[PDB]
Amino acid sequence: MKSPFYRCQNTTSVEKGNSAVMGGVLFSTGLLGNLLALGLLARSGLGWCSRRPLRPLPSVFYMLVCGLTVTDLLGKCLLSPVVLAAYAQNRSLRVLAPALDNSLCQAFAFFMSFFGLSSTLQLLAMALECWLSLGHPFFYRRHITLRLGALVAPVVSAFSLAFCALPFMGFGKFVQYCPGTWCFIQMVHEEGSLSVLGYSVLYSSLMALLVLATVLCNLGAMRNLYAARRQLADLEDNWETLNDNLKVIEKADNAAQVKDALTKMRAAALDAQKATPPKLEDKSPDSPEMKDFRHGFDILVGQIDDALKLANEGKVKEAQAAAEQLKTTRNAYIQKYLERARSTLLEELDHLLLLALMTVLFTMCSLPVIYRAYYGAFKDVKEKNRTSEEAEDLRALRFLSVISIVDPWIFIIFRSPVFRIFFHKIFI
Repeated sequence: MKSPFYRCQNTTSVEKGNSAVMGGVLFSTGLLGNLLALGLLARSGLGWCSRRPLRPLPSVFYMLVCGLTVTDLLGKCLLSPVVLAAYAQNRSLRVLAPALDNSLCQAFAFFMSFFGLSSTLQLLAMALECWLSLGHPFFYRRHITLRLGALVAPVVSAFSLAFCALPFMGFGKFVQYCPGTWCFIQMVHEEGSLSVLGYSVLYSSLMALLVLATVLCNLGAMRNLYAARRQLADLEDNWETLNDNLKVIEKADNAAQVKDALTKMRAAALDAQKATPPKLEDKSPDSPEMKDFRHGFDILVGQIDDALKLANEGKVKEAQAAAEQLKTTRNAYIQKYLERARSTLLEELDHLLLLALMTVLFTMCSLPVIYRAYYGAFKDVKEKNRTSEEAEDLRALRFLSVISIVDPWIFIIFRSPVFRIFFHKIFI
């Protein structure tokens, strides 16, 4: 018969070798990580185990994160048993089930692709949500509701199911890679059959464009957060300038110094009155939140104008009293909104940091798969090598599978105070 590109495809026994226990160790580590993450969630988040007084407002970001964690745990409960049975029994999937001879690998690769595409789509959805939070709050409130956090996962699963059904029809049927554990979509075919290479190319391009859209959304969210931080820093600088002008007026001697301080304070107030909080952009400037702030800034401008008029006449004690009243009145109007904006910025920074630390790993683990796939329908494959390239393919599959272990074990880092305090500190 003909010698296929895959050297150990039809092998009935798992190919002789070493590192089987490493797979089980990695599986146990990933399972422990997922369990610890779910426990930390149930303890300090959306946990529905029982009644909790606080129960913070469930955010769409945390909803999607919990959905992704549950999907990863389900994928590792469905996949790892087969790999463990293969390693312990020393038998390949294509023969480990007499009744499901080839199905035990066909459905294995189907689940692999399904969970991969589902994780990719969920990451893209989280990135879109993070990008729409800061920059498009109106559309967020009008379309992104709390029910979306739970409706995304079913829709993503249905889409992945409808997409991965093609190989069962004839477009890109699956194959078994050397190790006997792994089975995945066929990447290298020397038989040009366009129907086979087409599904692989489509899957690779889909994953590539999804990762690209995720990176673009992450960059946009970073830019929006940087703009919000710049606005907050400008507000803080204006507040410090107002405080300095107050301190100078409360101790100034000459009338010209008081006049200059009042002029600088009025300029700072004018510059600050045209600011916009990060999230308070989807509502017109009529609601109490922005209305009270604008009224306080108008009172500030009026008091500064009165102090200027007083200084023009040569009074000092009246100007000092006006500055004291201004200082007493600005607090209740500015400090609360400043603290609220700071808390919102901290929450957005946490969300964006989590999104970025997840998408970095996702890309680092997905790029080799697409690279090898393209090395398979477009670059030559005329029996370049049967072992050196198979080792690289196995390493790519391992990096693709290790995404799970690592997502959970990353997420646990954000549930610690030291990590957030260093990041929180740096940004605040």
